[PDB]
Amino acid sequence: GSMSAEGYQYRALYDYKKEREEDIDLHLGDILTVNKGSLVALGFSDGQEAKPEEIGWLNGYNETTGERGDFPGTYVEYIGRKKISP
Repeated sequence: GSMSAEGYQYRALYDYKKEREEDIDLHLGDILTVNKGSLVALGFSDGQEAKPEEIGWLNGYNETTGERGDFPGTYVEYIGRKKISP
């Protein structure tokens, strides 16, 4: 209805394979989505949500594969956000 994303999004940069049961399979064009106003999803309290370069592990889900797990903040690229960061 709002005609917008249901949280913050990221875009995969390179194909990564999962080596841990805690991680999931990552491919190209695969966009990840997180929460919208509960950054405590990660236990974070900065409010940055834009420079994965310093962020360690991000937890989200890949709608394309309906999968859910954790991924590093170096193989993806922050792209889009809700109005929580003017």
